[PDB]
Amino acid sequence: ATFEIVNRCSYTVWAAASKGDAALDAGGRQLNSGESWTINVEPGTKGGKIWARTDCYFDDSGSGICKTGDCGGLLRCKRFGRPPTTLAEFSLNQYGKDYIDISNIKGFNVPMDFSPTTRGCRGVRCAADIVGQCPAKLKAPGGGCNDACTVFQTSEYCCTTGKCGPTEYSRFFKRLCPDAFSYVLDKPTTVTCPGSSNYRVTFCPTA
Repeated sequence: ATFEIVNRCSYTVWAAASKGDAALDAGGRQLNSGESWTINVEPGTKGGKIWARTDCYFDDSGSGICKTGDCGGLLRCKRFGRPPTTLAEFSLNQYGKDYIDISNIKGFNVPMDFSPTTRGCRGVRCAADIVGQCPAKLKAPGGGCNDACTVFQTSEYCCTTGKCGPTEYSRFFKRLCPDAFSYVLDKPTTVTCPGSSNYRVTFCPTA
């Protein structure tokens, strides 16, 4: 499947794409404002994620650091990134269907739209000013708004027992972005698309 990743933010982001144990395509790339990066993702990919990283410094060899979303210091992400990261998540060709969602479960750093470019389903978006409005205890100094599990490491926020409810913190993400997951057991905002759809991820869609 084809993903076009578009940086509509006025600032540079470093896009990342991974399925947790492997890069998707090149795994990451700098996107200046307006730049678009087209990647190919193998059919059947389960548990892929795309995210933006902010304020990265890399050297010749692709090693460095980002203030949000860093994936072990690599330009080309092999693993997932450090919160806070707004997440585009997808599982492709699962019994004939693609499944996509946006998640604030690992916090929020950049606004995002995640839409099909082919027919038969709708897109989802989380484009509210979650960083500006972020509760004081969840603000990340690097930028971004952490989720409560990252910050506090409790069974309730991390849903470690498989039982947990919404919290003051999850409701904040949910109030600003109803179409994104706000905690592990949120009512699913997953969208079902035809198998083998293609997609566009736009950072800062309303910029």
